[PDB]
Amino acid sequence: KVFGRCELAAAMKRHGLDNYRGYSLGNWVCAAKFESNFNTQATNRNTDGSTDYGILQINSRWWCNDGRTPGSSNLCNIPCSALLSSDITASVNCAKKIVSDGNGMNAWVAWRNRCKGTDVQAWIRGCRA
Repeated sequence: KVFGRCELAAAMKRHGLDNYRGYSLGNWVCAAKFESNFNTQATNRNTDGSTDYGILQINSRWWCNDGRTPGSSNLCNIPCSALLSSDITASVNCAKKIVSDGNGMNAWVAWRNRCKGTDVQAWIRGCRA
């Protein structure tokens, strides 16, 4: 599924991301835009052999099991394929574990490079609300 900007903001809010660990909703919407262009089916393979999955590009080195990343953990206790669902529950639950790991949203490279320090409230502007 390809979310609309406000549709995703609403789904994230419902799932408890607004101000989670102090990150306002616009941060999460900005991170999803630049990691996946709001597409739940996005995948990208990394040079180390791990793959990133879903709307928040969650990595198989640490967080999910895809059966093809030998050095790896599955800290979210889920198949990586679950992160590709039209239902973002699995992604959000895993993202909450990631953001609590010590580096905050810096875990997401696109957030650090494209959202951090910018006017992120613009991402929820106009949404109901």
